[PDB]
Amino acid sequence: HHSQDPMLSKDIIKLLNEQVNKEMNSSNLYMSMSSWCYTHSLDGAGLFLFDHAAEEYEHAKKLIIFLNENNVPVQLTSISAPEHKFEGLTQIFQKAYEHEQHISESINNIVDHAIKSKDHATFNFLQWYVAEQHEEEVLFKDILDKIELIGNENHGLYLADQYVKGIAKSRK
Amino acid sequence: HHSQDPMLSKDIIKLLNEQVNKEMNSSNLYMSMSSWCYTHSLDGAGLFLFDHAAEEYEHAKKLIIFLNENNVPVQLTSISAPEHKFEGLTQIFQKAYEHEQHISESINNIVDHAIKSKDHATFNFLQWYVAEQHEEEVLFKDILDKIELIGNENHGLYLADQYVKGIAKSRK
Amino acid sequence: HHSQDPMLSKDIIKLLNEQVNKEMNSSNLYMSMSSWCYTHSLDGAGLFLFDHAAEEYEHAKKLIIFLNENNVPVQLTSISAPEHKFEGLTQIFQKAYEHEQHISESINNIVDHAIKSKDHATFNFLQWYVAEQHEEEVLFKDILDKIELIGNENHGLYLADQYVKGIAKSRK
Amino acid sequence: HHSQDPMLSKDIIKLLNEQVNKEMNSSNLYMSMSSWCYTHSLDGAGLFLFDHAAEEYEHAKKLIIFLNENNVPVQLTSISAPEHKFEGLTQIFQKAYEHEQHISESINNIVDHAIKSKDHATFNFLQWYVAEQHEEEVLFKDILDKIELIGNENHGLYLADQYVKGIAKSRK
Amino acid sequence: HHSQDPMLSKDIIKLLNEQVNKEMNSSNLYMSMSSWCYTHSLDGAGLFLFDHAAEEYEHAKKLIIFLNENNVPVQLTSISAPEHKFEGLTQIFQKAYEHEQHISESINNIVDHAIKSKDHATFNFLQWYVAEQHEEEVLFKDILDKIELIGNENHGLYLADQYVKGIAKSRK
Amino acid sequence: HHSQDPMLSKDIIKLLNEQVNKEMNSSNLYMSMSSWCYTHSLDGAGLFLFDHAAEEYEHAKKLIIFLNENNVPVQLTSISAPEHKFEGLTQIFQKAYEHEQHISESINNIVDHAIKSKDHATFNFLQWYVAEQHEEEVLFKDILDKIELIGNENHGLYLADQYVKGIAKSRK
Ligand SMILES: [Fe+3]
Ligand SMILES: [Fe+3]
Ligand SMILES: [Fe+3]
Ligand SMILES: [Fe+3]
Ligand SMILES: [Fe+3]
Ligand SMILES: [Fe+3]
Ligand SMILES: [Fe+3]
Ligand SMILES: [Fe+3]
Ligand SMILES: [Fe+3]
Ligand SMILES: [Fe+3]
Ligand SMILES: [Fe+3]
Ligand SMILES: [Fe+3]
Ligand SMILES: [Fe+3]
Repeated sequence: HHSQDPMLSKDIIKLLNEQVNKEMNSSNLYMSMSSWCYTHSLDGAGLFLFDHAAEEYEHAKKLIIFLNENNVPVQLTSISAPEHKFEGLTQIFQKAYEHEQHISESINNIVDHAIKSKDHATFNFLQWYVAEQHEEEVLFKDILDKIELIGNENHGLYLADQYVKGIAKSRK
Repeated sequence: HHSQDPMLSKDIIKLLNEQVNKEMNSSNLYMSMSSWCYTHSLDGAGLFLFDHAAEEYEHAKKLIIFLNENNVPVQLTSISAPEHKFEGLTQIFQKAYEHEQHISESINNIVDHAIKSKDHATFNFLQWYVAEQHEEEVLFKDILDKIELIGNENHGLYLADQYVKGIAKSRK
Repeated sequence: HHSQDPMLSKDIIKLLNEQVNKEMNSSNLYMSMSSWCYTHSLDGAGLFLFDHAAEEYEHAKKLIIFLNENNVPVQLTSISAPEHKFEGLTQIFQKAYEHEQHISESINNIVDHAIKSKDHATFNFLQWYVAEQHEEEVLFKDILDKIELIGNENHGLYLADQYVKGIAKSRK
Repeated sequence: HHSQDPMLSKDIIKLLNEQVNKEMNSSNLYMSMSSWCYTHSLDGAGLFLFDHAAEEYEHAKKLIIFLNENNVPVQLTSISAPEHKFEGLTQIFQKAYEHEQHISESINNIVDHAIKSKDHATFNFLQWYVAEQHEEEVLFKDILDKIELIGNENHGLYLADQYVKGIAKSRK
Repeated sequence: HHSQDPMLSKDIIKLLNEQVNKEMNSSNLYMSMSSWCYTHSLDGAGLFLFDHAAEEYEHAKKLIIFLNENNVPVQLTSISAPEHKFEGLTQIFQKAYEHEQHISESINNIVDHAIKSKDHATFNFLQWYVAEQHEEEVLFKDILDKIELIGNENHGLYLADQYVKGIAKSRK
Repeated sequence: HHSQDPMLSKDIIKLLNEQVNKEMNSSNLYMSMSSWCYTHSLDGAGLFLFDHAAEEYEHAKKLIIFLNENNVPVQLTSISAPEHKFEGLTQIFQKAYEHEQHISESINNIVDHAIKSKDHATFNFLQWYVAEQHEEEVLFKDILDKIELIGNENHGLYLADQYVKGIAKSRK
């Protein structure tokens, strides 16, 4: 039997498939960072990062749903192993914020390509993703700001972890 | 600062970490199978397999939570690129059933090792997973039985896909 | 058309089928004991034993459901007629308690084999059955204890039957 | 102590005890037919026949209750293994319908003997059973009619089994 | 009058009686640790440890109930006086965590013995206890981790005690 | 850091600590008596005495709370191994009543010392304990009266145990 051709252009198909991969890779990076925190007495940051990991996977799933509805094959390649060696809480959040900046850039790139190719169905679909990613990037900026304001001396790590724990619980 | 040692034995840690990566590999395989179905007009099977993929990731997350609570570092590997090419609906479900049989075996192995090492916290924890996996294995057996009962003559594929669609919708 | 192979091992299949037949035999035995009580003015014990007989059939049905879901043929065998002649209330409950001890042993044997063969789906499934049988064995121990505490002399049978009637009604 | 004599005549006692045993044997037959269906990918018919088996045991219990209340000893006979080998769905339901006709005839015989002996307590008691058996006989006639209308070629078995599944679920 | 024999094996009887003693001894150890905290301005830890003491006694009672139901004599020996001299909060929680590890080991031992003797009624009964003890062991690991993360300098003790106070209140 | 001195006098501290250990000794004695009853078919008395044992521990806990709030270190001793062997139901309740009389005397002694030393916080605190102990002493007097009124001829033990069972159930 004949099935209809993919409804998206080759370039958009490529970018969206790559984005699914990026989000799956992100989820595993955040699981790794979360585990580091849990095994170093930082269960507040552990919980926050675990829940964020799960959210990145939810983004991957929403992208997959869009590809499916457009008859676009989801061609999954490998998901690269995440970074696992970390120096401390500050470094983890520095790396996390940098990572979120990279993800924001990748989304801007897809949206820009959608505009150039006049693919406004894709442009329109991506708006929840733009908005949610901005909130996530701002959140990591804010947490990093707070970690650096507190520092790691004189119960600093404890205070920072409890701060992050509060955020984790409030977002549930 | 000093954090407490992992609360599980080396062998149990190895098996559980391997299981996390098994579930992640499985999840992406099911996403690939799901996409094949969606792009070949089989949206019932597409939906069923997508929802199953999501559930396998939920299993991975529950295993991660247990590792975290036991102060065990999670070792996230590179996730395999899944098979992209399939012959048809029957082949997909034959492959899936065989795969679920192998997952069941892997869980039986961990539970067995837990008994041998007298790790009854782990034995007790795994019981939800034993029960859920059994239900999943039976489900795939039932779907395969039905696909083979219907066959792919005349409107056979349509009938089978609609059957699977009904199951997918009933489970959510 | 092709149907999938039984999902359980040959030894486990044999033990489970034997158990179904054991429960059916138990139902008949208890119906016979119940009738003896009813025809000898012991309607309290009659009711208790009738309801217990029905519960043993419920166990048989639950085991059958498990065999069915695993694509295991149910093998219902020839069973002897139950004993119909009894000496009195004490003898009936002595025989019943001994019978429940035998049933408990038979279940312990299946669970043990499940562990040995690493069949943890069956191990997990049987846990309701282990728990319910334990409750039943304790119950028969308690009733036999009370029958022996009361005795057979002046109004003893009446007091014992009313005690058992109370239990029967409270379990409804 | 003295217990009152059976309240029913010897002939009625014989017929009622025979009927209890008939219902027990019927339950076993239907469990066997159900198992055949489940192991041959016909879970709709499997469920229907399992539920019907359970209903036949319920009939046996109601007859037993009546015997108990009349101080009539219940005489349970030996069980012979039910037939376990069958040719297919149509043959199973052909055999089942013939079986239900036999059961209907047996009940008609008891009611006739109740009239002849002026045992109107028993006549009155049996009315629920006459009514329920009639409904069951009509049901099996209807299912057999549908199986024969559908046929066994070109998805026929699937369609028939799904039809029977619908009935099974609607009666729950 | 004759009472039925104990329903458990001699080895299981011994282990369970010893376990009742262990839990009673634990309750008194935790009362002693609690008192130390209360008399050293650490009422958060005082409350937490008092409530935990009460919970260990609840475990002893549940074990006693199981022994009673199985007609097993509860043969209580002395409860050893608890340790009472402590260096500080960290040492108390170090000792407490070590103690919980010992208790977990003792439970694993009983469950292992139940498997070896095929006493699956006891195995099944102990599952709530395995699960609850694991949660308790994890809890003490977590609190010790937090105490060591905070330390005892620069309001450290106050911060740690307030942290533990929060946990105590949340578990009520 | 400096913690405040105990808020009670040396003599009151001694008496209260002795009372805590008296209640713990009592609790285990009642557990022993309860077990004797359960293993000799007297589950009514078994239940009553178990629940009473649990209540005596509750009294110990309330005394501990008062010591804690007054910054008084609790001195937990080794708890005596209770008597295991008893002659019968009557002897158990004679021993229990005599024991409750001695507990009442011990409480009267503490209250008297509180008056003599002008410790009215302690006098006031003990009032719930005076009241509850009086109710308990009266209860044991009443049960002993009833056991002696019934006697242990024919079904006497059964009647007495059922009487006590009614009291046990009514109090919870
Ligand atoms: Fe993000
Ligand atoms: Fe994102
Ligand atoms: Fe699975
Ligand atoms: Fe799985
Ligand atoms: Fe058709
Ligand atoms: Fe039983
Ligand atoms: Fe049973
Ligand atoms: Fe019928
Ligand atoms: Fe019938
Ligand atoms: Fe514990
Ligand atoms: Fe414990
Ligand atoms: Fe008292
Ligand atoms: Fe008292």
